[PDB]
Amino acid sequence: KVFGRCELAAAMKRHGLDNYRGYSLGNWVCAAKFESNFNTQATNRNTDGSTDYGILQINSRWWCNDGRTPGSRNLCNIPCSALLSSDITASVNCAKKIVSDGNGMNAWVAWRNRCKGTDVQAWIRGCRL
Repeated sequence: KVFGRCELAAAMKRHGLDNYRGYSLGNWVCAAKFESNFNTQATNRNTDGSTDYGILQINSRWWCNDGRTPGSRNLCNIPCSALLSSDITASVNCAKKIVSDGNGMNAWVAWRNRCKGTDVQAWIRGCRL
């Protein structure tokens, strides 16, 4: 599924991501925009052979099992395919584990290069939340 901007902001909000671990809603919508272009089915293969999955492009080397990343850790306890669902609950629960690691949202390279230090409030502007 491809989310609309305010539709995804509202879904992220209902699942407890606004201000989670100090990151306002809008950091999370900005990260999803540049990671997946709000598409839940987005996949991207990395040079090390691992693959990023879903709306928040969660990596198979540490966080999910895709059966083809030799050496992977599956810390969110879930097949990587569950992260491609139009229900974002799995991606939201795993993202919460990832931001809780000592790095915060710097784990997402597109948040670091194009959301971090920008007016991220713009991503939730006219939405009724």
